[PDB]
Amino acid sequence: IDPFEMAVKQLERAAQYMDISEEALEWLKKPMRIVEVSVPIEMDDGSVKVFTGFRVQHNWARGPTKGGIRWHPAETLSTVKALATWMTWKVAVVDLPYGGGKGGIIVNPKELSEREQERLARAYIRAVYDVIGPWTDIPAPDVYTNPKIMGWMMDEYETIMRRKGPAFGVITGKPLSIGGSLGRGTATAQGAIFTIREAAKALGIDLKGKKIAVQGYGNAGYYTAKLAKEQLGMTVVAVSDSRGGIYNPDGLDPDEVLKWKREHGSVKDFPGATNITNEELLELEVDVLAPAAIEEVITEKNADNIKAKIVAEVANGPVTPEADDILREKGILQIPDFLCNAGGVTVSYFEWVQNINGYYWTEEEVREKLDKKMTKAFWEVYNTHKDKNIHMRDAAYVVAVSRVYQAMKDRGWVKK
Ligand SMILES: N[C@@H](CCC(=O)O)C(=O)O
Repeated sequence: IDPFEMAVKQLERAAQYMDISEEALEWLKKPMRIVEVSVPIEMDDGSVKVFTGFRVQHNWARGPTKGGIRWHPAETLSTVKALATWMTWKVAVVDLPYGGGKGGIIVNPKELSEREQERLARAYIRAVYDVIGPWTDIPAPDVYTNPKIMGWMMDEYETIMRRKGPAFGVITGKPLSIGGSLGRGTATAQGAIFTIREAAKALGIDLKGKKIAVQGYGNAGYYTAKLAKEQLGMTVVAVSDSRGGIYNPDGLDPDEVLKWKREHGSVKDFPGATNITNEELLELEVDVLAPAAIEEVITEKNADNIKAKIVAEVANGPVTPEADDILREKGILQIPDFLCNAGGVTVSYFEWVQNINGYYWTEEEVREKLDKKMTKAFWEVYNTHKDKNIHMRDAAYVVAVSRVYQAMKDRGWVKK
């Protein structure tokens, strides 16, 4: 099934639970500007190859649009549009002065050399310069793009811009040497930890000494486990990568597990732990569960088997709506996916603020501001959850769409 249709259906289901005019819904069902450009680069053999680049700006009622750039061979305009629509609600739920945006290039970056990658980044900037800017559209790292590409892109934008303004703020996720921000490596995990702490506070659970299980041991999963163990004082009992999983009731040390992963290539056969698979790992009796891996892991097949009191969807939509209803029926508190992992876009917003102001913060200041933003967003969503007696995901959609609708009404875009 197409992704943009999925996003529009999600938006309509959200609008079912809130009072929104028909014209506003029709406005929100369409991206406000879609730009498709040709991105020509000259390769190492001397030939010129043309790639397809996208830049979708779904809505900018609340402010300049925000969103990353994907370099995937399976990129489509539908995927970019759906992700921009998703980014609108993501920045709206955590109360940022941002709209929704998304870019992408249909390219296999594995077959490109470093020089070709730099040429691709610079050519993409030259192609989409007319629709981006510090106050118009702020790109960011995404799938198969990294801070190196972000720095190349910022340099090209500054060259075109003739240094007439804050060219550092045109793009986020930059290296620290050029307008980069601290806390940019643990943003998602720190936001997830703050949301988990707030959820435990709401449920009355003290996390000191409790159990956590994490699926997926990449950046997000590893940092989530590490920050949970240190800040929340919890007992990490199960971690897993795409290969396999391990279990130890007394507690695992995430640093040692990461070292083992680096050495042997996987978390398999970790000393002192029992090797398990992802599916049973999802069903251990643990206080909180943090799926930080491939989407759609909790379905109707295993939804009733979840024994976790809190499920923090660190990954992008790892739970299906049927599993959502089943989990809610069990009383299991769910943190919606675009609320749990909203720390990354919040820290990107902080980086943009630092670049715009010309003044840069420390790690402690970024951490405290992230704490404030995530706590306030979670409490807003939870209060909507209780007041409307609807699902947590539905409450997050209600909050985001209500904010965007209010901004649209204030500008006079929609009269009703
Ligand atoms: N959420 C996307 C892009 C949003 C942003 O960081 O600005 C990402 O994973 O990078």
